[PDB]
Amino acid sequence: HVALLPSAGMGHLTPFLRLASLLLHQHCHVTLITPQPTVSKAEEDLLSRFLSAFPQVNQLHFHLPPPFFLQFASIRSSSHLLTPLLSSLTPPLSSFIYDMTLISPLLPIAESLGVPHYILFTSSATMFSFFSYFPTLAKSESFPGKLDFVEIPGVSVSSIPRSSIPPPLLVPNSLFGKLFMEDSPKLKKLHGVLVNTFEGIEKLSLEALNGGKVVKGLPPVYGVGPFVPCEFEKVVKRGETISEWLDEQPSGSVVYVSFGSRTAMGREQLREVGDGLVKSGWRFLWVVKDKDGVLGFELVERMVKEKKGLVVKEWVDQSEILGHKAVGGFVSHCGWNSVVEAAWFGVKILGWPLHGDQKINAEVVAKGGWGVWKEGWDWEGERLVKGEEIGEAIREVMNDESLVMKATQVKKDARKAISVGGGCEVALQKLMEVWK
Ligand SMILES: O=c1ccn([C@@H]2O[C@H](COP(=O)(O)OP(=O)(O)O[C@H]3O[C@H](CO)[C@@H](O)[C@H](O)[C@H]3O)[C@@H](O)[C@H]2O)c(=O)[nH]1
Repeated sequence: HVALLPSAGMGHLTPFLRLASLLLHQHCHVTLITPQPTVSKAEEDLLSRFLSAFPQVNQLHFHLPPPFFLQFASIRSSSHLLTPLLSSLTPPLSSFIYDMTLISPLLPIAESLGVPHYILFTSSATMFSFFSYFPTLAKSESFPGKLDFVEIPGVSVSSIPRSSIPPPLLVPNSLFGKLFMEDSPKLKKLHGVLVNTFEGIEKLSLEALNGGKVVKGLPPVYGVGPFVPCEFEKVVKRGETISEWLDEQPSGSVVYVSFGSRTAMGREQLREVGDGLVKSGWRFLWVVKDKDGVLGFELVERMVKEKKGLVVKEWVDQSEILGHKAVGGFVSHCGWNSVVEAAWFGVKILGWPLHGDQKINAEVVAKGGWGVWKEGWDWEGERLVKGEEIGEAIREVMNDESLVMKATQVKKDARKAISVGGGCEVALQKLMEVWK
């Protein structure tokens, strides 16, 4: 009997539900805790689709008294209500896996339950190394003053520059600066850490974390990746216009563009993207999240006259788009869920990091030889990226055939990490043994 507790946002619900499907295939009774009311509507649609596809999982509604960063506080300010709810649950609990962003309030709840508790870090193992090494960094008070490189011993990336550090982690009086300083030292009071990654993309960082090389006192970190897309996420769209447009395209020519689940780009930066998409000469599938006269007349004309581009304002099926053979490139913000998905389908990535851990995730892909990202573009809002750079970068990636070779073997390593040897297969087997 395992209990799951995802955080707000599709970036945390998607890997948690994919973790549930893999646990259910290992014959388990999984209890999915849902902090309701949920934030986004896509979270509501994925839950009911997953709960209907697996009616055997237990849904424990975590009701909170009266916006992704809004219920952030309401969960930890009311986390003392899950103690009567989780303890009044039979079959008796055997393990607990919650989100890393909830490691601060859920640790006293998990220790007072008597079960081996874990966290599920929804990002890369290299970023988890930066999260673990962060206490050791700030202790040397020459920070952020004289900090040029963050050299964590044995991680996949060489040396994390100051440019790749999340900006709020350097300024005083910052929330994530204080969140990292209290959540990271709590990692020692855990039984382990599950990360959506495999050896084919993060071999060194996984061996550095398990070898006690980042920081001392770390529990065993498990690479239960990749979290391959499942069928409960598939929406039966009555139109299905996107998949049928990709069918009439030569395989490997469409450039999929998506910046995640929020897309906080301004109206200025959105104009140059579409301006660079048509200036690259390649066909594109641009997914935009408004949360409207942004595109230009001659830009919309060239997208229709040349007959190459699709622009959608909807929650698309990214699994089918990346899995479609017509897609040969991926312009991504390097969110780790989209990275592991692109690694599963063997689609090379043009990294465009925006905030947070996306510059580190972009270097993990670039180190593997199946991704390219320009360091000069900086974070979102630092400066305007012209469409000439966008078209030039897209042409540099789609013409680079060696990226497809490395992305193909990463797909092979991903297909081998869940079947024959399977780091995901073994680690999940090694987790069922401690959950006796
Ligand atoms: O139209 C869309 C948009 C998104 N997705 C899916 O939604 C998820 C998005 O995950 P990800 O690519 O990681 O994006 P975010 O949700 O923005 O990721 C957040 O969470 C990640 C994990 O913590 C962090 O690495 C990122 O920086 C942070 O932005 C994936 O399953 C996508 O395939 C779709 O299916 N369709």
